Amino acid sequence: QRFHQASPEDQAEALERYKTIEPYLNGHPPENETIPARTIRHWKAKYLIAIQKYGCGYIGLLSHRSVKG
DNA sequence: CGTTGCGGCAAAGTTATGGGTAAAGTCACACGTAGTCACCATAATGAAATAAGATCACTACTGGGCAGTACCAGACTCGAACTGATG
Repeated sequence: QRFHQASPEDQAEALERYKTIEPYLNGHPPENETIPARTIRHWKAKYLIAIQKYGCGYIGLLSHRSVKG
């Protein structure tokens, strides 16, 4: 249902978060990372939280901007 | 002890949504929208006609009475005559 709540822009943002975190999930972190460490750590923590209590961790990277306003 | 990664906290950053205000657009005023067959049931006469009714004319059948005739007496009336009392 969270996936059904996502937008193509939210999908692209989740894709960007996944591409940012993916080097940190393989033991080969990049030496040139513009995104600060706190956001990377939060994304990784939510990845693990989703893969623990949901079943798949990508679903923990969904923004769902539509509720805001 | 120092370093490194991780996580909480609270501004800060980004979208979104319902308000206000000047300013670029937008569009009608230019004589004009109402207007016209098609439609089939009901009243409604006026004519067409009725189906029975009304009367004429003829044919046949069957009740049935009127002007006139006729007899057998009974009964009242009266010519004609008889006969007795009388002044």
